[PDB]
Amino acid sequence: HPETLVKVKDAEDQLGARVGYIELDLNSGKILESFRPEERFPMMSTFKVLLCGAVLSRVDAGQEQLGRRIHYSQNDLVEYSPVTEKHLTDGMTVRELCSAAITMSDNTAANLLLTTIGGPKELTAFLHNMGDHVTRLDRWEPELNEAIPNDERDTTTPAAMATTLRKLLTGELLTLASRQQLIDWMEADKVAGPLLRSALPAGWFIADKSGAGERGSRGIIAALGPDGKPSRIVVIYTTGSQATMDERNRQIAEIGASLIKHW
Ligand SMILES: O=C(Cc1cccs1)N[C@H](B(O)O)c1cccc(C(=O)O)c1
Ligand SMILES: O=C(Cc1cccs1)N[C@H](B(O)O)c1cccc(C(=O)O)c1
Repeated sequence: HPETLVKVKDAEDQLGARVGYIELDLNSGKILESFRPEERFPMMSTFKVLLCGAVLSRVDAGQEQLGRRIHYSQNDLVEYSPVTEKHLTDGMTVRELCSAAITMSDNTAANLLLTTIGGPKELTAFLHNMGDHVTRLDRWEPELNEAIPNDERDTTTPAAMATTLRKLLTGELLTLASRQQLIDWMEADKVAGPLLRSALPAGWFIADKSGAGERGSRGIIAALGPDGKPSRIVVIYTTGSQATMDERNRQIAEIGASLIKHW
């Protein structure tokens, strides 16, 4: 909607940095609204949803099992691993790892899952093999959040990410069961409260994944809609701002308020 675009442009100015935005109809896949849709931005933690989509693809192919248990040591732990740091003795199953990666943005969970598929290069291969020739993961957590200007490593574009997210959640690439599990993990996201969720009215559905990185990078991908079901996909990214986390969160929440108001 025009008013949401106004807010996206406001945000870009107030933050003094680029903001990327796109809104897709979930059923048709058509672009409803956009700003800098083809420009690159660091994915940050939003890649974790793509990673679990690759894992679910392997589950569908019989090459992986959600109940398989993965053991690891203190040597595998990296920063921001609130869930995995509590399970060094018992380990965690693949589904528990996807749940921790998506709902808590657990970094070690993401690295362990990347190991199951062969690393960043194999996640990029998975993306290329499903039609996304733009998105690329090059590094592991936490280095993938470096966000060096003009560096294309670990980046996506709002349009490629929204298109890929839609493919993972709808269609046939993944089985009905896997599509439902992926969106259920996103619905249970626990760490994106200050973003789109802050402006969400009671009764609305939201399945999301946020991201934060160096050099003011911040973003979120989501499937949301009124009456408890999603009907649109929204992707928002920004990088380069000197603004505080609170201000970057507020700008994204205000884009959300506009999206909701003019739905
Ligand atoms: O671990 C990091 C690195 C940094 C997070 C904040 C400044 S640098 N980022 C991940 B993810 O974007 O790669 C992360 C960790 C915890 C919460 C979030 C979030 O989405 O808020 C994101
Ligand atoms: O070196 C950087 C790179 C960054 C880009 C976005 C957040 S930090 N920023 C410094 B700083 O936060 O110490 C900075 C501070 C004030 C103004 C500028 C500028 O580029 O004008 C740059």
